[PDB]
Amino acid sequence: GSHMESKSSSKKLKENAKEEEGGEEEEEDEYVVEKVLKHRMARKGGGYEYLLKWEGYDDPSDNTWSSEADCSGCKQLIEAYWNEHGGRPEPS
Repeated sequence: GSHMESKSSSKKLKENAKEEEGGEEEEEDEYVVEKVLKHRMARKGGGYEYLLKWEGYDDPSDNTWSSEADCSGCKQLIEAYWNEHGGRPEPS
């Protein structure tokens, strides 16, 4: 009888990796807010909401909805949308 422990010789792995180094320039080609698409009130009772219309691209009512916070960035748009409607400015 033989009480041999194990019958293994050795164990070696590959672990081979190869990578290069580069870096090309990619044009941002980002979009910009052209004007408001639609207006919607916050059912939660927060503030006002307005959709952002991409210049050149006309999306449906499922466009991007921006919070009142965006008003500080696209104020001209928020007011413009109202001006086009024919509504007077807030009470003084």
